Amino acid sequence: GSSGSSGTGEKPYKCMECGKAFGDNSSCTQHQRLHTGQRPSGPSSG
Ligand SMILES: [Zn+2]
Repeated sequence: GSSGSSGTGEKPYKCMECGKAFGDNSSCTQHQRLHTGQRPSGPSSG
């Protein structure tokens, strides 16, 4: 499963923003941090 991540329900265990499984919450909660930032897709070629 690489593409096509959607459905009906909530997954407070694994991050949905990107989709990455963690081992310990400690690291899980932290991950969100990076997400907090703008996290812009990216500029156009050039
Ligand atoms: Zn994420």
